[PDB]
Amino acid sequence: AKLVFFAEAEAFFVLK
Amino acid sequence: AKLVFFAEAEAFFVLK
Amino acid sequence: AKLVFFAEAEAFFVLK
Amino acid sequence: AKLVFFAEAEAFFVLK
Amino acid sequence: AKLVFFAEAEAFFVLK
Amino acid sequence: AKLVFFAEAEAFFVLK
Amino acid sequence: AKLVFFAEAEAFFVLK
Amino acid sequence: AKLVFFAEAEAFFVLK
Amino acid sequence: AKLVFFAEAEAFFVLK
Amino acid sequence: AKLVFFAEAEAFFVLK
Amino acid sequence: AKLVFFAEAEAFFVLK
Amino acid sequence: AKLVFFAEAEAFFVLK
Amino acid sequence: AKLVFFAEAEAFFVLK
Amino acid sequence: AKLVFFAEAEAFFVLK
Amino acid sequence: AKLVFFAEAEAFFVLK
Amino acid sequence: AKLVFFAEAEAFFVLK
Amino acid sequence: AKLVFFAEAEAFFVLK
Amino acid sequence: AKLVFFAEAEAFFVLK
Amino acid sequence: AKLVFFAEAEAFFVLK
Amino acid sequence: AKLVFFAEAEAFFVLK
Amino acid sequence: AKLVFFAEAEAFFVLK
Amino acid sequence: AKLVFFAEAEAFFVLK
Amino acid sequence: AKLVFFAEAEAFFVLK
Amino acid sequence: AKLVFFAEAEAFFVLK
Amino acid sequence: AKLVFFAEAEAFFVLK
Amino acid sequence: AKLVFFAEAEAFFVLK
Amino acid sequence: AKLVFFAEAEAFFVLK
Amino acid sequence: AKLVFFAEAEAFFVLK
Amino acid sequence: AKLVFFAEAEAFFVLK
Amino acid sequence: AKLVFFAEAEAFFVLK
Amino acid sequence: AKLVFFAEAEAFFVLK
Amino acid sequence: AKLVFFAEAEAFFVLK
Amino acid sequence: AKLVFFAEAEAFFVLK
Amino acid sequence: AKLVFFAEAEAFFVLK
Amino acid sequence: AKLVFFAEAEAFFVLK
Amino acid sequence: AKLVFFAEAEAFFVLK
Amino acid sequence: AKLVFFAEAEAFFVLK
Amino acid sequence: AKLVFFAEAEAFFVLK
Amino acid sequence: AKLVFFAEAEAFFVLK
Amino acid sequence: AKLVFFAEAEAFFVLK
Amino acid sequence: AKLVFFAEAEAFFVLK
Amino acid sequence: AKLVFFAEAEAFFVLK
Amino acid sequence: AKLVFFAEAEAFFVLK
Amino acid sequence: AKLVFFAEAEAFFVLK
Amino acid sequence: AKLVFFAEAEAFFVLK
Amino acid sequence: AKLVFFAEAEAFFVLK
Amino acid sequence: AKLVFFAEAEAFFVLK
Amino acid sequence: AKLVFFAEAEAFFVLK
Amino acid sequence: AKLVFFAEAEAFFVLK
Amino acid sequence: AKLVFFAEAEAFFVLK
Amino acid sequence: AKLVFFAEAEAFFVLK
Amino acid sequence: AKLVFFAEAEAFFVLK
Amino acid sequence: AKLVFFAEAEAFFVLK
Amino acid sequence: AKLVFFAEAEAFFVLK
Amino acid sequence: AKLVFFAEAEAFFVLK
Amino acid sequence: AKLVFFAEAEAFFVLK
Amino acid sequence: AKLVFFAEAEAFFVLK
Amino acid sequence: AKLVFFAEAEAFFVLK
Amino acid sequence: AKLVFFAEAEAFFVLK
Amino acid sequence: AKLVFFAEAEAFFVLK
Amino acid sequence: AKLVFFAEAEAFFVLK
Amino acid sequence: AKLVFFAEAEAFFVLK
Amino acid sequence: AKLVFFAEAEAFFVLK
Amino acid sequence: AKLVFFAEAEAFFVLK
Amino acid sequence: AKLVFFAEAEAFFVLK
Repeated sequence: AKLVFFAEAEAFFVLK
Repeated sequence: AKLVFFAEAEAFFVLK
Repeated sequence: AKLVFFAEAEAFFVLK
Repeated sequence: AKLVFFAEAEAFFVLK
Repeated sequence: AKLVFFAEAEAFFVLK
Repeated sequence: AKLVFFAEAEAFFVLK
Repeated sequence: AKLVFFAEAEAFFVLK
Repeated sequence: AKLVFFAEAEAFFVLK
Repeated sequence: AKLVFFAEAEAFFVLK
Repeated sequence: AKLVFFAEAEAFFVLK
Repeated sequence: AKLVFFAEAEAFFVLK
Repeated sequence: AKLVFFAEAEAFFVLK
Repeated sequence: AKLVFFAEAEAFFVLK
Repeated sequence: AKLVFFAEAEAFFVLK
Repeated sequence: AKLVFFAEAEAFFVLK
Repeated sequence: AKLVFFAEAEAFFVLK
Repeated sequence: AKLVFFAEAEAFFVLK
Repeated sequence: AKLVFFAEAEAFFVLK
Repeated sequence: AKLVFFAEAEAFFVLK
Repeated sequence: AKLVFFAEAEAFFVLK
Repeated sequence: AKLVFFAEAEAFFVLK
Repeated sequence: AKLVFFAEAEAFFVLK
Repeated sequence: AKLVFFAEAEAFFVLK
Repeated sequence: AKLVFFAEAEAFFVLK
Repeated sequence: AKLVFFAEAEAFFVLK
Repeated sequence: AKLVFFAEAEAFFVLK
Repeated sequence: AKLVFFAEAEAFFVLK
Repeated sequence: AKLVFFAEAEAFFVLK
Repeated sequence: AKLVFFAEAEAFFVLK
Repeated sequence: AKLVFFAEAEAFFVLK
Repeated sequence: AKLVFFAEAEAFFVLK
Repeated sequence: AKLVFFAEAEAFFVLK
Repeated sequence: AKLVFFAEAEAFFVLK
Repeated sequence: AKLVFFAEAEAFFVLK
Repeated sequence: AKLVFFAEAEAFFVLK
Repeated sequence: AKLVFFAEAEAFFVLK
Repeated sequence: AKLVFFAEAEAFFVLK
Repeated sequence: AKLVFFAEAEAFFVLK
Repeated sequence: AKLVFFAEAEAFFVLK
Repeated sequence: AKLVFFAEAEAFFVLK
Repeated sequence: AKLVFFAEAEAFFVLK
Repeated sequence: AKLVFFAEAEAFFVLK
Repeated sequence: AKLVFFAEAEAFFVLK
Repeated sequence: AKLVFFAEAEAFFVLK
Repeated sequence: AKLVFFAEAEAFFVLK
Repeated sequence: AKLVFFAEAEAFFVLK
Repeated sequence: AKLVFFAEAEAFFVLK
Repeated sequence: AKLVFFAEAEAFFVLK
Repeated sequence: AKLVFFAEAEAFFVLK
Repeated sequence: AKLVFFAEAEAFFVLK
Repeated sequence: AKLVFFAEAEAFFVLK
Repeated sequence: AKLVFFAEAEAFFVLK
Repeated sequence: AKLVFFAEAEAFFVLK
Repeated sequence: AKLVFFAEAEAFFVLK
Repeated sequence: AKLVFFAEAEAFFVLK
Repeated sequence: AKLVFFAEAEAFFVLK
Repeated sequence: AKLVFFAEAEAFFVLK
Repeated sequence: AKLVFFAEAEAFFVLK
Repeated sequence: AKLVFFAEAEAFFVLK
Repeated sequence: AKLVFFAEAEAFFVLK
Repeated sequence: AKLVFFAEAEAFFVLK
Repeated sequence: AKLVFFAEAEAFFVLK
Repeated sequence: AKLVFFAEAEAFFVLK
Repeated sequence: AKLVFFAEAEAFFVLK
Repeated sequence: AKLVFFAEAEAFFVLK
């Protein structure tokens, strides 16, 4: 379980 | 990055 | 809750 | 027990 | 230096 | 230094 | 990959 | 009076 | 803080 | 004379 | 039973 | 680092 | 309650 | 070729 | 030199 | 993390 | 007559 | 923390 | 770590 | 009866 | 501490 | 004809 | 005069 | 009454 | 019984 | 638990 | 490296 | 008796 | 393959 | 006052 | 400079 | 008994 | 800062 | 130099 | 230089 | 090394 | 309780 | 006419 | 651990 | 350091 | 009173 | 631990 | 009687 | 004309 | 302190 | 091992 | 050289 | 500094 | 009444 | 010509 | 009968 | 590998 | 150079 | 054609 | 003084 | 104390 | 101690 | 053509 | 050192 | 009254 | 000529 | 003194 | 005690 | 093609 | 006094 960076503008560090 | 668990007691839930 | 920086040497971001 | 460095900004040596 | 206590809850026993 | 139980699933003893 | 944490308490980090 | 904490985890500080 | 992500695949970030 | 007080907690003054 | 070095970046001394 | 009970009579807590 | 530096050689941070 | 692996955890290699 | 006792647990009967 | 491949055929690389 | 191929994957060469 | 006292009597100081 | 205490009364330390 | 160095900044040689 | 692992197969390390 | 008195208390002057 | 106290425990001073 | 600067070396602000 | 050298950083001659 | 350095001559890293 | 056991009594669980 | 430096601006060497 | 352990207590080793 | 412990296990120290 | 009785009720000694 | 700085604008050095 | 009294005689009521 | 009676409560002989 | 007397009360026996 | 009971009357513990 | 050096030839470290 | 073959496996020769 | 093979065929090696 | 008294007569109250 | 340096060879800081 | 006293009377020492 | 060296800065050979 | 007094107490001077 | 008197009649001094 | 004790009072040893 | 007497009290019978 | 009675006959007040 | 400088070597500030 | 008189008491001149 | 140096600026070699 | 052929007829090569 | 009669009362022979 | 006469009395000219 | 006469007839001098 | 007289008649001396 | 007296009239000594 | 006359009185010249 | 009565008639005080 | 050096071999510092 | 007088009492001279 | 006469007619001398 | 007289008339001696 | 004729009469040339 | 005559005929001299 993992912190990943998403970007689409805006960005997020998502922790799933 | 990844959530890891370690311990010798003290427990560390660590990101890196 | 919170990701914090702990250090004592060694350092980690710890999730609490 | 232990004096540690915590940071999250602000930082302190904390006694636990 | 001095051992101080503060809190908003979280409690910090702080040296500095 | 310290022989620690570590997990990231999969667990190992690691020498830190 | 390298962290420099400044403090004076107020703290600021640079992570590369 | 000023703290610089280096890290790569292994950590080292300089306090002046 | 201020994130700068470099990519060419390979990715490298600076966080200030 | 002219007082300049710096603070970041830590406080430092210049008096001219 | 044996201390071995793994690397993949990050490295570990694993004691199996 | 560590707050230790120390004796050499006379006993003190010392920060090591 | 207070961390003080003693020196006499050897030195100590004593926390009384 | 000639491998040099640096580690401090974090690992980085040079291959010549 | 002096035989001293300290402990955070582990106990050290130390000469120096 | 960066590759330089030299050639004149004979070839040699440096990988960092 | 000499080739240098850079890469990071993205690649670029200089041929003289 | 440092005092410079100028004089020619007329006197002026800078305290930092 | 390495302590250097300056005094002229006024005292100032460097800790490395 | 003894000259000891105290520091807390300021320093003192105390003769108790 | 600081690990440098040399390899050409044959492997040799320096630990500082 | 000009006096500069330094202090940190310990004091030193230069008179020209 | 100017005191410089070195400590690593062990303490050593220079007085100028 | 008055806070004055006295020096003779050593210096102090003295309250008279 | 025995005075031995232990180290783990810090070192002491320990009496066991 | 801990890997420590013991010496008394002969030396070993001992696991306790 | 290998965890070995030896003893003449004292028991040593040794790495090397 | 003593020639001293007084300051409060104005400064004088005063004979007391 | 050779170990040098420095100490002054604070300790540091170099292993080659 | 300074200790150098050599080892290859066989160990030898120099203490000054 | 001058330690003055001051009132604005409430009275204080203030250094002007 | 103590000189403290107050600020609320206007500032005061209050000597209580 | 603090009003302190000292004397070897001459008496100094000192601020600093 | 001078062994002085000093007070800041609490009194001590200090070597200045 | 000359010993001069002046006064507005305070009396100053001044050299310069 | 070894703390031994020794006699030559008179007995002492001696470190050999 | 204390390790002291005696010499009279022969020498002893006596631990009383 | 003379060959020197180096090896550590990786091998390299010089032929003159 | 290093091999040098000489030749002129007649051959001779040195292995360290 | 310690205040010691000795005498062969002349009396010395000595620090060191 | 005073700590002074006396010498006549031998030297001592003497308290008078 | 070593004292050098310079003089020309005016005197200055260095103590290490 | 005796010519001795006194120092406290200033130094003199004093006849007592 | 210049005096250097060495000490470690035992003392030796050079006068030129 | 250190006096340097310049003369060409006209005289001017520096005192350090 | 080989002890060399230096004394001039002050004592300092080398142990090989 | 000459035997001189001076005094501010302390009396110095000085040679130089 | 000090106005002293001085004699070497002939007597004078000298400022030292 | 006057501070004058005499020189003849040695120098004096004479206050007649 | 140009006179430079040095004094620290002791006096020494240069005449150019 | 004697050449003496006076200074008060201006300087004189007076031959009385 | 790297060929260097020398000729003046007579020919001689180095191969690295 | 010249021995001159000089007056500014008061007369002196001065060497110019 | 131009004369510059310097003086401080001592005098020097440059004539061009 | 120092004469420099230039000639090319035309003549021009510098006198220092 | 040393005289150097230059001449070419015009003469100049340096006296130290 | 060891006296060396130089003379050329002028006399100068070294005392070791 | 140039004369240098040394003196300390004893005198010596060099004439070129 | 010592002022001694000495005779070899004729008597003198000699500094030894 | 005066310390003078006599020499005739043997030497004396005579204090008449 | 140049006199060098040695003394340790005993006196011996060299005259050049 | 020592004469050296150079000639090539033209003659030039050195006298030491 | 020994004389060497050189001559060429000009004469020079060395006496020891 | 170049001639340099030296003279002091005696003469010498270099022709290139 | 020295002549250098250059030529290439065209001629130029320098006479010193």
